[PDB]
Amino acid sequence: LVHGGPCDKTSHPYQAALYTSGHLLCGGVLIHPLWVLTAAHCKKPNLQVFLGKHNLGQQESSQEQSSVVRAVIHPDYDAASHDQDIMLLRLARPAKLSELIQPLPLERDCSAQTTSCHILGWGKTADGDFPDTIQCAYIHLVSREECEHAYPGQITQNMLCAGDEKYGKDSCQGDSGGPLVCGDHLRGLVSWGNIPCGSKEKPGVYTNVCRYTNWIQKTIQA
Repeated sequence: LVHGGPCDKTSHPYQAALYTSGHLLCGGVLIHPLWVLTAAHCKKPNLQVFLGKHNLGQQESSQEQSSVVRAVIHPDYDAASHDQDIMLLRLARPAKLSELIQPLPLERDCSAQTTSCHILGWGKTADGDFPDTIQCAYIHLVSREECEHAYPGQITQNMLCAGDEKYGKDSCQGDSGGPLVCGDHLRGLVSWGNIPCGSKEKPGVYTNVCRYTNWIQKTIQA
């Protein structure tokens, strides 16, 4: 994510890192001890999940590594339009919760009143490089009409937009599937946005998590 800074060490216990072949691919959100939520476009064979991480290259006492044994892509995911960009990853074993590994509650109300939010991840920063330390930025939700105005014909009810008109704080490559946290609830997942990254003119686009409460619950309790 661009134009943010390193997160506080204790403030992101729900953040997951998704790796393949030993390297960061995407973010994700621990939403249940057995399940990480992420973007469908992050699906690859052999996904590995790291929980409790802050600095990627440090072996951290708080971290836990888990292979993904099942990846459940939303049945209505449309890769071409990015619509319904959501996926559930089942961990091989329940995560051992701690101060630094905790699930984040889902926002169930699509009409929720909190419009200022945090984004988090290890995606590309403003220097064009990938950070070792997880980054954070505060951004604000954009109305659907404003976002539709920015990406005509591309925004659906399954998408939420957010950005920062002052500095352009925005998610970027490698942040996909990570959290948009508003009012201490998971409101969105990083999905897509402008190229280059930066939200001064066009907002970032996030999967609208509130639309998926039923499907998430049904998948977890199957």
